[PDB]
Amino acid sequence: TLRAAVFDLDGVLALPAVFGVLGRTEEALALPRGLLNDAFQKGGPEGATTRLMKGEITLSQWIPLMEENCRKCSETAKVCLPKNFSIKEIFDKAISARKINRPMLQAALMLRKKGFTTAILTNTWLDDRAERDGLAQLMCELKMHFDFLIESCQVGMVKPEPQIYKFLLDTLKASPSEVVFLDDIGANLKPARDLGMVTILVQDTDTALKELEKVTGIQLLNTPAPLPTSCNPSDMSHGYVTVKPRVRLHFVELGSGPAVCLCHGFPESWYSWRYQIPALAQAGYRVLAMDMKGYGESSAPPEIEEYCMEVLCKEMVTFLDKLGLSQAVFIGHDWGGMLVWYMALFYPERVRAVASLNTPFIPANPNMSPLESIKANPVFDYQLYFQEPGVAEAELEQNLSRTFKSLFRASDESVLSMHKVCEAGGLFVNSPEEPSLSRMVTEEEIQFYVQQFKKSGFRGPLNWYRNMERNWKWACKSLGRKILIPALMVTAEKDFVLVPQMSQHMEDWIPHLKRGHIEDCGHWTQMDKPTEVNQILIKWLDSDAR
Amino acid sequence: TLRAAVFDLDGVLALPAVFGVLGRTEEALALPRGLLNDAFQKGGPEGATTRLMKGEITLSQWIPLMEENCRKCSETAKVCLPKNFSIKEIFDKAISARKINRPMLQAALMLRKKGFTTAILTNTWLDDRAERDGLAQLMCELKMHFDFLIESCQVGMVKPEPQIYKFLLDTLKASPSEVVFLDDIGANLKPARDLGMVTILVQDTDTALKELEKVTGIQLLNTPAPLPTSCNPSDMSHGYVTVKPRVRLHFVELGSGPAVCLCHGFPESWYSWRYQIPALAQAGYRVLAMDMKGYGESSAPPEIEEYCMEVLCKEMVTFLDKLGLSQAVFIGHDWGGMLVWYMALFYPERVRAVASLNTPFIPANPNMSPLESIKANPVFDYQLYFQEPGVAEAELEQNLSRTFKSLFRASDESVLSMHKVCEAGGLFVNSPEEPSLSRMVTEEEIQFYVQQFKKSGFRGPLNWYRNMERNWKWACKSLGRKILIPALMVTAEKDFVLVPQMSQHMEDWIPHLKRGHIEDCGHWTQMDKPTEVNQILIKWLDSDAR
Ligand SMILES: CCCCc1nc2[nH]nc(N)c2c2c1CSC(C)(C)C2
Ligand SMILES: CCCCc1nc2[nH]nc(N)c2c2c1CSC(C)(C)C2
Repeated sequence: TLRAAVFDLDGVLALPAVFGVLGRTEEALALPRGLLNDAFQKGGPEGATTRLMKGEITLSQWIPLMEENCRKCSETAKVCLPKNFSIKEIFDKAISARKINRPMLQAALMLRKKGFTTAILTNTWLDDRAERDGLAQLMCELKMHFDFLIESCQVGMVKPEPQIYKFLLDTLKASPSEVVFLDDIGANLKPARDLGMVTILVQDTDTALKELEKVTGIQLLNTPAPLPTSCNPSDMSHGYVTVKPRVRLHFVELGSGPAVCLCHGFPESWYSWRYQIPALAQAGYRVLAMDMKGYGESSAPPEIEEYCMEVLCKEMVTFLDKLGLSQAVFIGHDWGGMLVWYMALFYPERVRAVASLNTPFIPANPNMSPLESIKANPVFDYQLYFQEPGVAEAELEQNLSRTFKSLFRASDESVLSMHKVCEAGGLFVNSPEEPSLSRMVTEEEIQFYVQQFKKSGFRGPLNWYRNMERNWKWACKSLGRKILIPALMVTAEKDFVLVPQMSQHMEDWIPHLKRGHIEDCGHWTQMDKPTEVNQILIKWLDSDAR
Repeated sequence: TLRAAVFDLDGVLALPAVFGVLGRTEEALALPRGLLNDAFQKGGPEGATTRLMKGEITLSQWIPLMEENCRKCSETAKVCLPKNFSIKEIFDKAISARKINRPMLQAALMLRKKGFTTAILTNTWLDDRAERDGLAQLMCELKMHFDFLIESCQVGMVKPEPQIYKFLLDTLKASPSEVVFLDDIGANLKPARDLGMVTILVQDTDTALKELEKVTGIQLLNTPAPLPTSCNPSDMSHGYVTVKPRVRLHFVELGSGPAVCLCHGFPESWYSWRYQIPALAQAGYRVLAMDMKGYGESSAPPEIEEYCMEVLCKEMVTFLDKLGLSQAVFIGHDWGGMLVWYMALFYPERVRAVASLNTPFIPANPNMSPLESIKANPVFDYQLYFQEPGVAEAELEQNLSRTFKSLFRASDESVLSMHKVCEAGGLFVNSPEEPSLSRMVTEEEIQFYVQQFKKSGFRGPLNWYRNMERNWKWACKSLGRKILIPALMVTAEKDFVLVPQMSQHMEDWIPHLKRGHIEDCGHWTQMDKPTEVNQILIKWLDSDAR
């Protein structure tokens, strides 16, 4: 009974295989067959290539010894190498052309999901080329999905020597019979066979995957589209910045490139962005996923005025100052989406680009009390229930598990009756005591919000809705302005409070505005449609954020 | 008696003044005098420029209303504007040409050092230009040095209206008589005068500074060269990453751009890099100043083998993995410098560039026990005193204040007799009980190391010297390799253990090696010669790190 799957890198998890480049090079240059491919394996175990694969030497030291072996090989064949034949150029292009074999990674992912221990075992080199970063990036993207990465150059052993196989088994803490082993090279596959490991010769991925599901009994081919990579909180870099004597802001940080600040809504977490964080970092961005003031590991002062937009925006500017960031692209959802529009209106020099999910930009009406405006919309009745301090806190803090289970549900799992809320006496009055688990979330993810909300509760989060007058007065100062920085508005078809039609007049104030629209998406956008959220944001970030 | 100094931005802290660009534009285009300069002040308090300065409108909304005012002004003068006259182009270039007036900032710095409250009061706009980042960067660099930044567009008030002056005084919490006020515009200076504030009309900086020192009684002109900006720990972004179940690594993070990982030596802190952190971030780098394993807020496991180079390097790779960083330039000093060379030898794909202060790269001798090699050098005797667990801990942990005061001193403040150390019975045996304060450090900075070392002590730090055999064996595997990635070796003339001549054969293993040499510099390089350390590193980073 199998419990481990092992994959080769070249020709297995990564395609096209770098090896197959000496063959294509011979064919393109009209050189004798296997001329380059054997100058490559010149001297077998004592040759330049074996020393490279054991980590005796680096790739840069290796380039000229391979060139030498290419000279000698041409001599014997009686042929001549071009004019500006370059081993370095051949290898740079081949390493650069090699991409992840996505269906192979998906199968490894699925096996690890179904309890398997997964590992990459590869014959590789110590890359010191000026362009080594491209490969380093690929190895970082691949490795995160596996329990182990065994590189020949780092262990001083090499396939097909049998000690690397015994090394592999020892690191797996398993007998050869509990192990599937995939390799595109028959000779490297043989010692694993000889030990009794289940082996697959990988030519085409499809056939290799049919063999893999046959042997594991796990469906890997024709599988439904998987969810994007999520975040495990204990594996993240956690950041803390004091913005004022009593306020510290917590954030999760991943990737390099332009700073992208993620601003969650009510009553959320940095964790509401779990499906966006690895995707945005992978797309070449430095992700800063905030725990907004009043939430998680961020400070939660009791005062109502501490949560008015003016102070929240000012603390976000200090946050950038303290981090030494002249700018960040601000991406908000719900209350975060509202903050994000104000950051663009009051601090455009600090915002590279602005994006909102569900929350539209609507200028304040100077001829109407914000309380009158909230009363004019029946779906906004919950906002009035939130006004009186302690009331919503008592209902929301009574059973945290029930709270998040009742809130965090897709548009087809409706448990709430957002109508006549203060009259009904609360949000969960017609709601079950033990709500079923939504398909959007696991029980584990619910317990994370439960644990996060145990520190400060709902007072600070609810205080975000308790500054309607202060926010209105402050917003009225921006009524002559327009948003002329790059901006994205993403609507969710099934958000029944922040309806897509609420965003219809936005180009009157944001003429260069770009849009996104998600169908069959409720209020909890990020976890409802993670795949399309990422697709819309990455595409917008690459076109308008730089 | 003065206690506050207030500075205008344009023409005072920043030069050349943006205003003086309409004048230069008229002169270059042979247009009638003050034609542009008055199209600029068209409508006075009710005009387009006043609305811009109050934050009623943004700079992008303003561009076309100024162009209009330029049309009307030409009409009356009977002249014609060029062909492709551009207000946007004129302003982009002028904002971009404007740099910090360094002597003015130095005087503000000195005044704040001598107990003054400093502030910037400026008539500015809400910048939403595609190129707004350049100015945002300048404002971030300037503002950090002041107690307050009062921007007209953010307060809705404007100079010369007297409410901004009363606003300024209220924010300062001081009477007009305790305030110096510098402005290049006589009309903006007048209401401050009228209130009884001490005022300076700033034409040339030199005359303005002579007036400023006359009025404050503080020397600001012909002052010795100041030290670089340091770090206040409570104002930094603090980062935490779990690299393995029991090891978490702490780091300080500042700036944006390519990742630069700073690796301190023995017995130091992330804080040993205090003078480099703001400078490197200012030079366009994302600084990650580590608390190395066994130090400060990082985990300090008791085990000796937890501090061998192999594991320390492996944890640094995991650190990059968890942060989503494919690479970082690694800059080390002392033990950090040693780690930095090994990261380059074992993980060149993860190191953008490698730099060491004082610590040379010397290949391991396979024909000699590392203990025999340490014995061959009399100055390395302290390393043998460090071998026996508990001994050096007892002496180093007895009085922390005495420890750091005795260690952290320049080459001309010698208190230690590094000779026959285990024979003498310790490091501080001939050292005073109450050492004088070195000129390199303040008492406050000493108390920071004292507080940091109270958590874990010297066991983990000393364990770095207790893996000589393990490190040697591991290093012997890299003997066939060469360092072919960009590298910098910085020698300190007066380091009497890590002598400059120890680095003499480095090009045999690092052929493309670049060098730096600091004269009159002891072992504590970063705090001994901060100005030249920064100059050497920035220049090397810009030429070789990208
Ligand atoms: C039918 C269930 C829809 C859920 C839903 N939609 C929304 N859209 N915009 C909103 N602020 C909002 C909210 C909820 C849940 S109650 C609360 C979290 C307070 C806000
Ligand atoms: C004369 C005082 C010189 C100070 C000095 N120089 C050095 N150079 N290289 C070194 N590891 C080192 C050390 C010291 C102080 S003792 C200790 C911190 C253990 C190491």
